[PDB]
Amino acid sequence: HMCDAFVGTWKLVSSENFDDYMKEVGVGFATRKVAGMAKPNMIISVNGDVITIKSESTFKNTEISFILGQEFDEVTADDRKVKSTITLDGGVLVHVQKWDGKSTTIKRKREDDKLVVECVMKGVTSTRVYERA
Ligand SMILES: O=C1c2ccc(O)cc2O[C@@H]1C1CCCCC1
Repeated sequence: HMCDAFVGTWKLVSSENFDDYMKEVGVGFATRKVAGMAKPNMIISVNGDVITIKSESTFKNTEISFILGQEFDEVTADDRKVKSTITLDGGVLVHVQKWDGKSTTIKRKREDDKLVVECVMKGVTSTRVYERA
């Protein structure tokens, strides 16, 4: 019953500061514009110890599967090749991505009926709110 409150299908309903977050990450202009326009659905499932997170939008469809605490290699939607580790910290899913001596963290947390995503790169934070589909 690891991650029960995260499991399901979630749809983006608001975003703040995402363009600036993507700039900080190094995403180029055209990708920022199309990715920032996206209205992704986040689909989270669990089977045993394996968690799967799918993101589907008109921009890109991606899928990761992982075990908490166990690093994996990821190609991100913006085509970075990163080494990722996802853990549960005090009920928050914490996703750290490392590449080229850089690091960014994506936190997913349940707050009321929402799933709130906080993306942090250095001093720039973007907050994205998802609701159940
Ligand atoms: O993994 C990510 C993620 C997941 C959910 C969300 O709402 C925002 C997110 O931003 C990142 C990256 C997406 C693709 C573009 C670069 C940033």
